[PDB]
Amino acid sequence: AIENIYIARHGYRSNWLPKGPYPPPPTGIDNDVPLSEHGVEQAHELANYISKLDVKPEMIFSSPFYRCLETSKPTVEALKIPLYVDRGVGEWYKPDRPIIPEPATHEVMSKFFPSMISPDWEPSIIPSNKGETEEDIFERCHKFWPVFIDRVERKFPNVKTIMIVTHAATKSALGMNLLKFSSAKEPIDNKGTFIRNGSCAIDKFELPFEEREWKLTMNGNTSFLTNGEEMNWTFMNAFEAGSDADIKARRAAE
Repeated sequence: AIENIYIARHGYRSNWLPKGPYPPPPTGIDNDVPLSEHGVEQAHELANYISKLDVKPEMIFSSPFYRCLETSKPTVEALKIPLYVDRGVGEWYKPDRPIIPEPATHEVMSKFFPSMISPDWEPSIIPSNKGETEEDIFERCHKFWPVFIDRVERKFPNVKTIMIVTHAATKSALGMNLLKFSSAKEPIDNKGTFIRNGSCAIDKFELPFEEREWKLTMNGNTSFLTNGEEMNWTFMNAFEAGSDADIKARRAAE
């Protein structure tokens, strides 16, 4: 039944501000930062773009992290579709990270997005609370797809098109798994073309799941954003995406 899958990254994070002021994570959870004002604007531009599509998403599955729910919100409001949280598309944290964050529960997070998140959706898979090597997150996403698609197609037989709102690392690991590559540290062709993971960038893939084949018809589209592509990242980068280290490197050199 599923034949269209969009995958977008959350918008501009508040810890990307050159000098702040930096808000605390609303949930108190480490790394659970909100969008900056600019990120919210991106999120609205994403919604407007999606609302003009011929084939719109019929449901959203978002990471449990605040920034993804916040990026999802304006699209949910534009399209009035259901949104579920699946921890299986949550953020990537390396094993040696000092803190390995664990996202808020439905009860906590819903206080922040009242009535936006449909309950009764268990995790398709739970990212290790001890972190993941590059290899680990890739395998996590590989295991994710069959469990996820089976649950969706079974519970929602008539849904053809869905959207996932997630993080740069999870987005490209997910996409490269759909395309059946053995890792995310490699191009998808001969030109050395990588999946593009700008903030609020959005991929589209077009069609027994495991046997199915997909084509990437949209690669990290950001043409609908006023300021285009910002903070692109791949697994070839050394830092966690959107981390303070990642952004410091960029500004030091620009």
